[PDB]
Amino acid sequence: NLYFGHMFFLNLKQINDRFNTEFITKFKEILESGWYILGKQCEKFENNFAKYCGVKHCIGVANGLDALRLIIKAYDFKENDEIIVPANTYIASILAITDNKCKPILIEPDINTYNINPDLIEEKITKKTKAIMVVHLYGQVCDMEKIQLLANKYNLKIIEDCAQAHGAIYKDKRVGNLGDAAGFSFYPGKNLGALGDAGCICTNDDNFASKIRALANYGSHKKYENLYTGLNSRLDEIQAAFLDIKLKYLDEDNNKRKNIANFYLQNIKNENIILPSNKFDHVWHLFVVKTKLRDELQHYLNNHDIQTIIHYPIPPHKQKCYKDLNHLKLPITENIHQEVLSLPISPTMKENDFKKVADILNKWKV
Amino acid sequence: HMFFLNLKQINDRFNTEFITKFKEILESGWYILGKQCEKFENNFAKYCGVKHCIGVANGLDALRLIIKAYDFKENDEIIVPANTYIASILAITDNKCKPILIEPDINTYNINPDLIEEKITKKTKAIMVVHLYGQVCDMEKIQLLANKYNLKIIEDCAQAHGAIYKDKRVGNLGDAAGFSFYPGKNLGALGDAGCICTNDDNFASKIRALANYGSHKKYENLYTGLNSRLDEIQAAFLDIKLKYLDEDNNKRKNIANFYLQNIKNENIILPSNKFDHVWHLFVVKTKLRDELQHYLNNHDIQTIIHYPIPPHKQKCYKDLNHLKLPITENIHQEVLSLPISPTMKENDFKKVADILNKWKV
Ligand SMILES: Cc1ncc(COP(=O)(O)O)c(/C=N/[C@@H]2[C@@H](O)[C@@H](OP(=O)(O)OP(=O)(O)OC[C@H]3O[C@@H](n4cc(C)c(=O)[nH]c4=O)C[C@@H]3O)O[C@H](C)[C@H]2O)c1O
Ligand SMILES: Cc1ncc(COP(=O)(O)O)c(/C=N/[C@@H]2[C@@H](O)[C@@H](OP(=O)(O)OP(=O)(O)OC[C@H]3O[C@@H](n4cc(C)c(=O)[nH]c4=O)C[C@@H]3O)O[C@H](C)[C@H]2O)c1O
Ligand SMILES: [Cl-]
Ligand code: NA
Repeated sequence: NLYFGHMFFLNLKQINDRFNTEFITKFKEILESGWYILGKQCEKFENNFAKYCGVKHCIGVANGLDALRLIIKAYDFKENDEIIVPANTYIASILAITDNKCKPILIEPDINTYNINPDLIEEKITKKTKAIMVVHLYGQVCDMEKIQLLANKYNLKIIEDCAQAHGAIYKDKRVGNLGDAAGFSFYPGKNLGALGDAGCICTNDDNFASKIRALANYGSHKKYENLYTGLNSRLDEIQAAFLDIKLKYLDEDNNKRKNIANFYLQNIKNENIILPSNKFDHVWHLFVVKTKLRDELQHYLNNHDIQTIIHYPIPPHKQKCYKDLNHLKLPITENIHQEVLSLPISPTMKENDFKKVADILNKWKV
Repeated sequence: HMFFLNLKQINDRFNTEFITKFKEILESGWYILGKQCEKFENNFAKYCGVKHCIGVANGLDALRLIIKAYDFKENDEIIVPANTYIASILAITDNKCKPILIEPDINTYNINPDLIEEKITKKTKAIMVVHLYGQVCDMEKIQLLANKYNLKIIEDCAQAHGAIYKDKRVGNLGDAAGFSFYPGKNLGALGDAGCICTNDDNFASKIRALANYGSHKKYENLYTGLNSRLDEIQAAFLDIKLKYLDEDNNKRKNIANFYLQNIKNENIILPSNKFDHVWHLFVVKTKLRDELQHYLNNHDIQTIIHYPIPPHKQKCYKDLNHLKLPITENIHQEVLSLPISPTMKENDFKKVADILNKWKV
């Protein structure tokens, strides 16, 4: 104990320490190969992640923002084409739209799911709408049925932002296989997290998959040639290998998260706290509580040596980078942003720690 | 087979240190924007003689972010060499700027500075200089024009790590500079990697934000940015290798000298080094280029072309395909690169020179 009592929001050392021997073995394998980019590890991980999601194709890319940006670029929509998207998602969802010179059309979530309210989408469809981007926020899959029907009615693409929901299931399909194309983040904090920036795109469409590979490789499908004006967005061999190791435990890990979320849901009882009771399958990337006393709560937990993070306190429309959206009246989204706080959760989290989080919350008088 | 660029041989020198640092990073529990990135950035900045180094995700991203940060208007013009790698041009068009393509000097393979001014217009906002194949571009006139015309100078340093011009390094010859650390570059990562260098405090801070979703501070986005970061692991691997970069570049100098002193074949035009050349690519030029590549291949010598189709002739740039750039076009029809690397063995480079001398067409 001679190397150098605070409960960290997400202890990645502890999550990853289980795999250190394997990571090192695979690193040395890569060194032996002399190949660090677009190699056998990327191919292997792609194949395995496609199988996991139930899709035909997976393309490793540099991060989850790029994965969304690439999808939208591949569709080659006109300037100011409209993409419907939840108002309360992480900003990178919206950045991917505006970077492609599309107009985001911000929809309120359901207060009881934190995910886009499907019943509010149709009224905002216009002749410029080209896609709906669903986000499975915090880990909970969106109620996809009406959204799929609407996409079909209006000949819209469905783009899934799966950054927070790796392996969740709606009816008979995995997230990643509920629309036309899907972006994932494997940022280290995610349920399946790399040791660096990393992402993917999933799809069943052969042409789309091919076009994405070229677009993510300078626009080059063949050495020396550039069919498209592309970008550089690749998944390193090293990261692909690390992800493949962890992917073998991802269902087991997510079910362990479910066990801890269900402990919180059943054991936390405080009139000042609204618990995130799930309406659909939830893999609990984030365990988000809601209170009118949010900053007080975070200070209270900190005083009791529990670290928390807010996801999120400023919604995209109120950010300085989007002053042209600051006017929008989105009171549900705004309320959420004032009131949410995330509690520590992870698949390797200690019983004494989750028991403390619950007990400390129960004791909170505000 | 003799490989064009044997990266296993180059990187095997550092395996024990790479493994140590990887394990240190595991011990840290921090993989993004941590101590390794800071350390490498600080050392690379010192290496280039600049105030600020921002690790980013790759070379293309480096150039894209520099241009994004300047907030140019759609169709603003950026003067750039026509014969550079296509990613220099992709950075420009990604920002909805217009690449104004200038012929190189056949004696440097770099932008001909005497051909820049005639192409400057009210829309010109920048010159992108590229230090192609390892050789620094002649900046004197470029600096004068930038001053006269209120242009930014952006350096694409992806092929010329460490090259020197007068009292300065590439990276410190303009307003801001992009670097690739793709594994094949003179300083190569074990993955995709890049940086931006600059002396301007405000610009540097803006670039940091822009490469981090546009966020300077947790929770807040000042700008509509990208996610373009240099991983801790890659920063570590680069910082190990950086200590040997000048030495590695001198090793390439030695091989290039051997080629220059020993290849004697009337069918082959050899490269010169008017200004400092770190010899990322050793580029020969012949009317029988495909023939030569095939011949070398029959002799178990792998080569690559840099490059056979110029940016303006690419299908992605249809609207440029009509542009008449005969110097650039002729170069693309005639160049081939010979194997060169800091670790390349004597017997291997002697064979390349000998087989080239035997090419009797
Ligand atoms: C819906 C949606 N769409 C697109 C995206 C874009 O994907 P991306 O481009 O891959 O980021 C996201 C990203 N989403 C996340 C976003 O939710 C937010 O996550 P966060 O929990 O606030 O992030 P964090 O604080 O950096 O890390 C969480 C915890 O993990 C610990 N940690 C972290 C790191 C990096 C480490 O090395 N060591 C650690 O111990 C520290 C913290 O306790 O910001 C991230 C940078 C984004 O990737 C998204 O949610
Ligand atoms: C002027 C300028 N500006 C911007 C850029 C953009 O930088 P980037 O976004 O960081 O790529 C470049 C990149 N420029 C290079 C470009 O010159 C070209 O380089 P190349 O020599 O044709 O590339 P390569 O064939 O992939 O590798 C060279 C040799 O190295 C071996 N190798 C390679 C890898 C990756 C490996 O893992 N193991 C190996 O053994 C195989 C080959 O024999 O293509 C690259 C993808 C670009 O990064 C440029 O030159
Ligand atoms: Cl022969
Ligand atoms: Na990367």
